[PDB]
Amino acid sequence: DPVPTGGDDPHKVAMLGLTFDDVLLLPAASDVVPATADTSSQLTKKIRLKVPLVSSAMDTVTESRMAIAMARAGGMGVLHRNLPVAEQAGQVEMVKRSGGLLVGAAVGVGGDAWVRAMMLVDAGVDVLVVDTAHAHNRLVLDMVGKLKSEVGDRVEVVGGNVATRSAAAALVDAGADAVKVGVGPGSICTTRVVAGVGAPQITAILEAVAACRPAGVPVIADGGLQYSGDIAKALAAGASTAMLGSLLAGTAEAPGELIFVNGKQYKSYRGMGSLGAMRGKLVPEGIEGRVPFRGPLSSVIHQLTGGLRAAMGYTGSPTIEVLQQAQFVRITPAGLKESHPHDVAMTVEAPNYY
Amino acid sequence: DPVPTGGDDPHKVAMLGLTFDDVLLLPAASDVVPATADTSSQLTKKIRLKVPLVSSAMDTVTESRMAIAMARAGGMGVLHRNLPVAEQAGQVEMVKRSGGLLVGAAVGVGGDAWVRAMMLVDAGVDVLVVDTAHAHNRLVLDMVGKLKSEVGDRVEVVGGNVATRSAAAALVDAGADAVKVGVGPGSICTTRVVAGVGAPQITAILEAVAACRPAGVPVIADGGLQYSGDIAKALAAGASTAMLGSLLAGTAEAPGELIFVNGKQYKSYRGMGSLGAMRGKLVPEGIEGRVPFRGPLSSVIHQLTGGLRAAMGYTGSPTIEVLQQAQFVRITPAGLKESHPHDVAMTVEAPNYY
Amino acid sequence: DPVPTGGDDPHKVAMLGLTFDDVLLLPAASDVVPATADTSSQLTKKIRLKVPLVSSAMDTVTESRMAIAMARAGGMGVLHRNLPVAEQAGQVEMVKRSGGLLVGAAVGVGGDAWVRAMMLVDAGVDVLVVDTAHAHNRLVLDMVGKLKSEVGDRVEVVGGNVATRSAAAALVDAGADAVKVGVGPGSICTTRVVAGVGAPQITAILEAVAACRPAGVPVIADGGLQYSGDIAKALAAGASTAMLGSLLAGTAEAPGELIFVNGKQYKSYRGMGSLGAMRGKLVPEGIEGRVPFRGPLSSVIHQLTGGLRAAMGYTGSPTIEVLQQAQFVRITPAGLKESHPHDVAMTVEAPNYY
Amino acid sequence: DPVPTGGDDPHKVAMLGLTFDDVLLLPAASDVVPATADTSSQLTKKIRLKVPLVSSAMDTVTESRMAIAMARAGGMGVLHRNLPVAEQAGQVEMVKRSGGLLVGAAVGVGGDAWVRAMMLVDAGVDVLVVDTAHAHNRLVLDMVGKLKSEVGDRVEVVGGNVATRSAAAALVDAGADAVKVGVGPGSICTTRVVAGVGAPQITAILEAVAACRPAGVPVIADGGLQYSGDIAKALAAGASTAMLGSLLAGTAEAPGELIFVNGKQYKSYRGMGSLGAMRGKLVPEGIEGRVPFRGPLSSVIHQLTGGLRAAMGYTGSPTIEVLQQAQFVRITPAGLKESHPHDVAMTVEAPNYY
Ligand SMILES: C[C@H](Nc1cccc(Cl)c1Cl)C(=O)Nc1ccc2oc(-c3ccncc3)nc2c1
Ligand SMILES: C[C@H](Nc1cccc(Cl)c1Cl)C(=O)Nc1ccc2oc(-c3ccncc3)nc2c1
Ligand SMILES: C[C@H](Nc1cccc(Cl)c1Cl)C(=O)Nc1ccc2oc(-c3ccncc3)nc2c1
Ligand SMILES: C[C@H](Nc1cccc(Cl)c1Cl)C(=O)Nc1ccc2oc(-c3ccncc3)nc2c1
Ligand SMILES: O=c1[nH]cnc2c1ncn2[C@@H]1O[C@H](COP(=O)(O)O)[C@@H](O)[C@H]1O
Ligand SMILES: O=c1[nH]cnc2c1ncn2[C@@H]1O[C@H](COP(=O)(O)O)[C@@H](O)[C@H]1O
Ligand SMILES: O=c1[nH]cnc2c1ncn2[C@@H]1O[C@H](COP(=O)(O)O)[C@@H](O)[C@H]1O
Ligand SMILES: O=c1[nH]cnc2c1ncn2[C@@H]1O[C@H](COP(=O)(O)O)[C@@H](O)[C@H]1O
Ligand SMILES: [K+]
Ligand SMILES: [K+]
Ligand SMILES: [K+]
Ligand SMILES: [K+]
Repeated sequence: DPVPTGGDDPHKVAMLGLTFDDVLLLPAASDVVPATADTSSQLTKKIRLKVPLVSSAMDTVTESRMAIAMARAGGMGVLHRNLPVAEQAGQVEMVKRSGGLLVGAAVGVGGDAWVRAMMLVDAGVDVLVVDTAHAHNRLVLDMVGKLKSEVGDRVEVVGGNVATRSAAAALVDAGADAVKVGVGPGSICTTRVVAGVGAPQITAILEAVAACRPAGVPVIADGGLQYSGDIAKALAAGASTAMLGSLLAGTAEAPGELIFVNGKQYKSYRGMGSLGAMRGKLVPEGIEGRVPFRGPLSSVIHQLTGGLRAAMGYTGSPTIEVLQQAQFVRITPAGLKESHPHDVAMTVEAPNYY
Repeated sequence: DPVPTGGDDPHKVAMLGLTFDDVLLLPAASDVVPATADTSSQLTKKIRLKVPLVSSAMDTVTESRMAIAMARAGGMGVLHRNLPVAEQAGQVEMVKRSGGLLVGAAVGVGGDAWVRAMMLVDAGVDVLVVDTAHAHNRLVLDMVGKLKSEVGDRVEVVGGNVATRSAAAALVDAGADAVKVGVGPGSICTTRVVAGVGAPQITAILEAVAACRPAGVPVIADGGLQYSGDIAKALAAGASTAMLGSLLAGTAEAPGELIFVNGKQYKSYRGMGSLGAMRGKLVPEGIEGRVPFRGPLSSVIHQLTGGLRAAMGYTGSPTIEVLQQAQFVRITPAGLKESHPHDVAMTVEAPNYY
Repeated sequence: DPVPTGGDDPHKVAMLGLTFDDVLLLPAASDVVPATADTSSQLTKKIRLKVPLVSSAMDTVTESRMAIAMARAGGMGVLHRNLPVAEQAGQVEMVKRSGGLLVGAAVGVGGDAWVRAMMLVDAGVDVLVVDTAHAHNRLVLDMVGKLKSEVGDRVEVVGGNVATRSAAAALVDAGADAVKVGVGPGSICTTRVVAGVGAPQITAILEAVAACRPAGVPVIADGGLQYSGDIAKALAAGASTAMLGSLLAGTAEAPGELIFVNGKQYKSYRGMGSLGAMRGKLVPEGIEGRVPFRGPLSSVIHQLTGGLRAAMGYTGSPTIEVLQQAQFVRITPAGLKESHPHDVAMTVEAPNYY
Repeated sequence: DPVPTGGDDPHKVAMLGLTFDDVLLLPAASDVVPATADTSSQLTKKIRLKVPLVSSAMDTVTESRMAIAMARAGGMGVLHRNLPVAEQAGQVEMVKRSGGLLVGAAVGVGGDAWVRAMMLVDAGVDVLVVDTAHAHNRLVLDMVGKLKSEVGDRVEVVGGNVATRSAAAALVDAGADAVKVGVGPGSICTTRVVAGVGAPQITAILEAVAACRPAGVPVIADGGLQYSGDIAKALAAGASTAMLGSLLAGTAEAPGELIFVNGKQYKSYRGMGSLGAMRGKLVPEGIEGRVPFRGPLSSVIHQLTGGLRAAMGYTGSPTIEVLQQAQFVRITPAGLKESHPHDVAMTVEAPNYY
């Protein structure tokens, strides 16, 4: 027979990709009440966070105020690189002056990125994130390897982003201290549409973990998360931390401009590959928009960790390491409709559901 | 090969979960006209109802008036536990003073729940429902077992909620007289979203029944039901009764406040894990809302049992026990669209379809 | 392993049901241009129609004017039975007085239905349709068998409706001259929702045909059709004719009341199991509504047969009998979106697409 | 067992058809930055384009201005045939007078189409496109074969449209220099709805390529494309070029009338099988509408090629021939929702996403 989906090559369509809305965690036998769950997890090989959450390296999400707030809440911020090197380094210093808090900073690849990285290290950064649209190439692997060789002793080096097992494996071989996963799932991202390229985020995590976990390298699940439950799903798929843009962009600490329209409150949120971000040869792979204002970061993080704690209680996971062993059930569109509230008019805002 | 959905573990995504909108009952050879169908079914091992329906233990669904009405209609109510012990016990007495009608009452786990249970038994309750978000743990199993040991002679003890075969089996082993199934399907429930945890309700029923039916323990299908046909589906999947919140919350007998907006009529309906219910450490797993007013309970129950009777006629099921042996066909989104009315503007309200 | 969808019984969920929007006909080698296609097909064992279309036996679709128009267009009407026996018989006579045109009439089961049938035969009806919600029972089979024994010589006897192979086989064994398929697909039908019972219409046809075709008994595909392409699909699945309600209810010849609202034109269309039809013990299994006015029947039939002719050209089918051998490809929701016009604002009405 | 979808014939439903929104390209190891990608590709056996894009032969898409613009941008236009032969030939001459640019022209089948073809060849056309709704028949195959025999030396001859392996193979055997694929995917097309016939476009490409690629015959993927990413998908499925209607109809160079409604700007765009096009025996297989105005063609083509270049960078494809070897992952509806921007209000127009 021909392949059921066309042509004669069984490997042309190589797998079925799932994302967060395709799966649910199965409850299991539990001696863990949400209050007693330990939410700590490895950000990188050497760095463990109290709360397994980091803020996106975006000019509408993370600058010093967000980095400070995230660290105090037990996570970490990654300072964006859409600003001069001296300014990014200064923001690292600001976070460092606020109580020796952990902080990360994004860099690109090449000579200017090298100088940026060295200035960030001098400023006391804890984590360098080599942050690129496509990490599966010699330029990114060389950057990760060279950084580890030169400053690896004082700084952890993260590489990303990937969406496959082989790209995750290449980053592991280059010496990455963590691997960041996500090609296209971002709320403001058009990569999958403009280039046609990506992998659904749950499958991308499962695949990257298949390479990283046996090598003891933590995986950061970056993009596509919209609810506390999605964080539990990402970790159960094998990630060690989750990176958030949209969920944090509406908070007081995000550096986006505060917007008032139709008697409502918003903040700007835009892709770093949007036309506006690139200006402030490649065609854009993001859009510019706004998200509703969500109040203080601390309260958002509390709701997110609370949802994670519930998941740990339901699945009998005393630690994140046990949560990573939980099982999924795949669901249909009807299952998804059933999972959200349905057939009711919401009359009151919930702090963890809008 | 890697698993088609990612990673190398075939059991990571353990099954495909179906819910009501994913399946239809197949018609079969029949000598049963709807009028002659026997809708009676076991609520628990010792208690058989004339109509296999019970009202949810929620502060917007079941208080004494609902409990009285449900019992008179041939089902039963489960009195909610969001009120002082003396008041819940008093409501049991009110139902009991109205003609020796059957009544159930929810309790939690722990010392206060124990005192509540003893007061309810003293008041003459027929069924205690140990009613928890997650029953697969020693606390709930111990509560069920201790209740059966102490008052098991005069009261039936139900345990819930579960969504897996193993959790249903644990409750059976603890001595449960029925097992209640449903993690996340409720109309006002956000568990699946906030915690990421659950199982689509048809599969959850099939799995629980695989453990309960061979032990002679009835399964209560709790949550997610929106039409009379869904009740037939739940029973065919193997449940013995169905528990309803949304479908009954809009009735005259529900204790929710009656609301007038936009020239229309509603009643409040809220999750017992909503912020408003919890107040009146855990983050909410429900929302607060309203549902349209549906009139007297009796008329709603008549329409629901009528739909069930039709299903029994179509499937050749003279009893609920035979309905539990019916077969399903799985359907696609197109099948679902075809099942509901389509391509027509409804001009008149139907008593059993809105 | 447990069954992937739950429980331990592989046959509990017995198959995957497809309907019209799930499939497309594959083009094939062709020496048939649409103009040369022969659209004739068996309505029953003895009766062949020029156009393989019949109008539904509904009080908002078929009375004498529709029956006359359908016959003149090369199809047939089935006169509804929601009126006194003498009136239904009179309408048969009216059609018969209009040029010896073919006509059918619906009857139920039991004594009154028997008298109705005899009066219809006396009036010259060509086809009796034993027309019931569920045909898989002794009452319907006996009616079909008795009618064939008593008047089978002068009248063709159709039985319906079924949605399974075994029910189709029972009707064949009872002596049915055609078998009508459709449990729940109707536009105004709530059977699948109220009772939870049915089978998606393409699979229902495939299954019924598996029983009827080897016995030389034509299958009438009844309900769910919305476009000319759906007719081609039904016939390719193995049906010999298609029965239409919605598509014909908006025509001038339908007996529904003509409605003017919002500067637009509609006609009433209602299920025969709607509360309004039943009045003019069972709960309703239909709704009451309206459909847009579509003009003269002849023009609608021309567009429908034109679409069928195109399908025959694409599939290389010179006759309906060859069309019944065509192949399908199954499609996804994306495939369905692609099939309809997309990403364009329609500015002009098309005669065969709204 | 019966076939899981109904009946006893395993080949009745022959395969599962995918289209663009069902798949994503997997990133791969890459030494190709978008800037260095070579986007050139074969239009036909003898003609290679700098940009693998051609404009649809439609009266609202391609006349001389569009043909000139496409050629200058490195693609080609196919002049439509809904106008007198002398006028179509004149437009060929106009394009030819503008710098020896490449140009194609559509013809039908039969005597008038033959005269049209000869006049187009005399006028200097580079490519004749035998352009029919259904190419799998002797009339079209004879036309292709006769054209190749008579003028094959000076002109390339394309045949279409097909949606199957066997029809593609027949065109290859007839001597086609390229095969054009697409039955029903067009934005303005109702073929799949009116006739019920077609195949989802990715599967159609895979199937046609299975016949054409081993014979060295390029495949033109015609219809259904809405984003730059879709072009990358079509080429990865094995096509050598993509034909665009909707994406180009809104450009300044399209010959559609410019429309002003609601303070917005549109241009007319209609199917060539719409009632309006056919007039200016068959029932229509297209609709008439409008699309938003998109500005100069050059800027649209730049955005489209930019997206393609990104895909080549992500997949490590230095040439289109390597892109044709890329792998897909199949996605679910959740995956598709995740791929587009989600959970954000777009506040600024993006040049490559609306
Ligand atoms: C314009 C786009 N921006 C972008 C995309 C995803 C996420 C974020 Cl945060 C951003 Cl700012 C991009 O970098 N696109 C892009 C698209 C494809 C690329 O391929 C290679 C590359 C680099 C080195 N060797 C081989 C390939 N680099 C590429 C860059
Ligand atoms: C806040 C939430 N409320 C809720 C959830 C579902 C339905 C209803 Cl009616 C309600 Cl009121 C809840 O109880 N969440 C929750 C979430 C996870 C839990 O895990 C354990 C637990 C208890 C004892 N041992 C182990 C785990 N208890 C848990 C409780
Ligand atoms: C009320 C409903 N009406 C209806 C349903 C489908 C299509 C149409 Cl046109 C109509 Cl008017 C109906 O007849 N429901 C119904 C529902 C289930 C039934 O089971 C049996 C039956 C009859 C004889 N033996 C066994 C079962 N008869 C049944 C009748
Ligand atoms: C009316 C329709 N128009 C149309 C359809 C698809 C795309 C475009 Cl651009 C157009 Cl203008 C059409 O040509 N329909 C149609 C539909 C089925 C046909 O079958 C044969 C045919 C021709 C020669 N031998 C056998 C079959 N020719 C057929 C033509
Ligand atoms: O413009 C872009 N194109 C593609 N991805 C982006 C772009 N900007 C940010 N991202 C990614 O999207 C993530 C945020 O996704 P979110 O949490 O779903 O909003 C970031 O952490 C980046 O990985
Ligand atoms: O806040 C909550 N979170 C989760 N489930 C709830 C909550 N409150 C009530 N439930 C469940 O939802 C069921 C009612 O679902 P419904 O019939 O779909 O509205 C109840 O019987 C409980 O099992
Ligand atoms: O009230 C009803 N309930 C269920 N089916 C109905 C009812 N009334 C008519 N039908 C069926 O629906 C068909 C018409 O479907 P339509 O062509 O999709 O509108 C009829 O030919 C009957 O088989
Ligand atoms: O009326 C029609 N019916 C069917 N297909 C059409 C019709 N007119 C144009 N087409 C096809 O649709 C393609 C354009 O599709 P689009 O790029 O999705 O708008 C053309 O290149 C033709 O192959
Ligand atoms: K829910
Ligand atoms: K229906
Ligand atoms: K289309
Ligand atoms: K996205």
